[PDB]
Amino acid sequence: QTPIHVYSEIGKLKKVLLHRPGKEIENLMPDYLERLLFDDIPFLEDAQKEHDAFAQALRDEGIEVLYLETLAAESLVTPEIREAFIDEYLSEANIRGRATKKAIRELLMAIEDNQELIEKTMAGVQKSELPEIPASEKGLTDLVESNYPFAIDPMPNLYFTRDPFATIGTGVSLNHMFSETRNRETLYGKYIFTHHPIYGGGKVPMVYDRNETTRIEGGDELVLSKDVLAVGISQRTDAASIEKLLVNIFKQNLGFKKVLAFEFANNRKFMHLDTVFTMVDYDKFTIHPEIEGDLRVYSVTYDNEELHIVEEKGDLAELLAANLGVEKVDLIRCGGDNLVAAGREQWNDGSNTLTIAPGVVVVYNRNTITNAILESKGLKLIKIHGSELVRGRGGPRCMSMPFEREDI
Amino acid sequence: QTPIHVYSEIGKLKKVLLHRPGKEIENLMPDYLERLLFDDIPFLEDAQKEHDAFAQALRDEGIEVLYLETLAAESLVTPEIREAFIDEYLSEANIRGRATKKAIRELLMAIEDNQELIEKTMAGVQKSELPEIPASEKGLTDLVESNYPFAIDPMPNLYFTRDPFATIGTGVSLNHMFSETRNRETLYGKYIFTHHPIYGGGKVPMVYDRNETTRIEGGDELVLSKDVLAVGISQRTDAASIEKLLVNIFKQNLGFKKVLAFEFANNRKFMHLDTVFTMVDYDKFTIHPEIEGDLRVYSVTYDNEELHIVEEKGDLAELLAANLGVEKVDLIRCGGDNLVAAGREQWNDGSNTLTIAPGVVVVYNRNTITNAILESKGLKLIKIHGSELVRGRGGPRCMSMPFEREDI
Repeated sequence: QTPIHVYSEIGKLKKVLLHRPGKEIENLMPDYLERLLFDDIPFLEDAQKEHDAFAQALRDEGIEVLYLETLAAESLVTPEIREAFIDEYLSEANIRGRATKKAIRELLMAIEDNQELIEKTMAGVQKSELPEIPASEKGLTDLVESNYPFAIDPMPNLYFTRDPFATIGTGVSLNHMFSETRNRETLYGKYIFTHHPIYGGGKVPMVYDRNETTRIEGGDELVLSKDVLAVGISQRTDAASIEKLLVNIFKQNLGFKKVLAFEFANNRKFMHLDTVFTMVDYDKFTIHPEIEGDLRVYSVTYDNEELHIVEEKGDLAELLAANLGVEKVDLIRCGGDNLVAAGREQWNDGSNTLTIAPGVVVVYNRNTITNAILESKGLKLIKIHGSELVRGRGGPRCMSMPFEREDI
Repeated sequence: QTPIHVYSEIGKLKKVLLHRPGKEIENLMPDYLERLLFDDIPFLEDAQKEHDAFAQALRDEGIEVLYLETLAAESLVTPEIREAFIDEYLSEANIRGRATKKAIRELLMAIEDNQELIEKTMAGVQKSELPEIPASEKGLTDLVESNYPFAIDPMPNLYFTRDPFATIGTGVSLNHMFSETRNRETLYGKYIFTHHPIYGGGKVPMVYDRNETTRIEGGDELVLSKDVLAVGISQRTDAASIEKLLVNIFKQNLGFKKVLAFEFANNRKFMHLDTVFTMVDYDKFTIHPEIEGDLRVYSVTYDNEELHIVEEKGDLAELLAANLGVEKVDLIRCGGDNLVAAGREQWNDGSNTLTIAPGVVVVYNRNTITNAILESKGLKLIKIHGSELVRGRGGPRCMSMPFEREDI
């Protein structure tokens, strides 16, 4: 056995990693929304009830729900590792002024409970929380006073555990995010996969590093089968990251023979591959209709220790069927045939469906048309309320990171 | 003795005008959240449950709940008035192509139920809903094909019945909206106040008309008392419309002696007077903190049929107390002492509270700090769920238009 075991997107989910929204959602302000990747300001209490209901809906299906804050807290195994974490967090926090960085270090060092400490680093720090620094103690950047209310920004997207790191076979892809707001989130994965008693100490092989120059995000990484991976060349994932990931996979002999690289890097509208394409059964996929036209797929293999590329110019459904070993693949249209319904539901992550078993999917109640089509195809739905959670522009698959899945 | 009787913002509410969200909310698409006026795409079914719960919470307080779509349907008293409505709606619908205008006229003429017809005009028309026009029947704009999915754009702000027309005394201010697209919404008020058996036939005097040149919006119209009106000079209401309004009031002898004009036209952040200032009791007002500094108040009277303006340079609370005939006025700040909460709650319409009786207010459950301040001041709160409705960036006062309030 191994702590990580993910060889599909549809295998019966046994362990999943989530993040319960904390004060990072409360520290959202209207003027700073576009950058912190938020569409609206959620109501924390209702967002927490919705996220608890989602985690409970997973537990009701026999899934072990793991929390990012808990795993990160369990990684600060020594006072030295706890101090190393505080200092690494502060160096990446983009603090303006030496005296402000010093005051925050004192504040964090005073938090006795490890999970309480982790949660505070996730929430950020308001300037109002800090004592008044006397002029004599002030440095140059301390003297430049601004109306900006945060000393350390929150990381509100943390409840979207899909992107900072993705599980591949027995390994993890510790990602280098597009936005430097979201690349701060990869600090929790770093401490878990190096110092956690179960997930650290080299027990989990790394197929990507956060230190790496080129960008990659978990939403582009799809584990279709034990032999095939799907990865999108998008606005958030550089093509160079995909080759470095492939070379590392065949290096750590994970067992994946081929990689289907989905080129749509020119399509700014759709951030990740999973926002327009997910696997819901052995021979079924939810797809966004618009992406069919400007899509280029490549078969990337690692033979004679060198990488070989073949552009697959044929039909997508036929290509997926040949690669999965099934007779025919059904590409189910998000939002049906109606353009308006498709646009509306795509925006609400209608194509980003979490599959907890073959043909068993977790969906938002608001995606009525897509849900009705999935049901008509013989799929089983677990509908959840996501009115507050969808404000972060992500669905159930975005809010989750499988740690263990039954083999197919 | 008159169908409209509104001489305060706090008098016991007896009749209110609402609009239940319809298919206009379903006809929202991500790429055009710009050429319309929305922050997010709501889930219509949940939006409708939330509104119904809001309307029922009002009925439970002995308020008669009137609907815009019903009143507009009841105004199509003759086949001639029904046809005049269809043709006026089409002339303002900005239809691209003569043949498309003709096809939509046939479509609407086929809807036999008047409310079903009204609701369809509110929803707009998708191009997919229209039959294929043969090339021979097509004109030039018909031939220029675009990817744009609507033949007639929805009116998604219709559930915010506060702005297109405001009730003043026994009269109505049928407004001219700042944007010509939002101004399509004032067509329903026009048919109501001219042809409705109760509200038409000149039974409701007009203190403003939609065919007026300068712009004014309901959110900038406050009926403080039977003698005093508060009107805002904002980004949405031209100062010239206020003079036109005042002259029409004093002419139609509506009884209002003074108008307190609030200058903040330079403040680009706050759209109307009501988003930063509302009356919640005889001597209490909910206010946004930021607005006190850059605020200029003017006393506008019409003595000897010639407008007289006096700038009020004194304290706002003292000024409001002298004008209302109370000893002292309490200006309750939205979102309290914490900057983050104040920003968050102002955004969720925390300063714009519906008062259904003196000291009895209807609020969103999400505005925790404002609600706690109101409660601590001895006010009775009726809390509603507005997770879907607040996506339109408006609160309970924004979604309501009083038709009758008891005298103070």
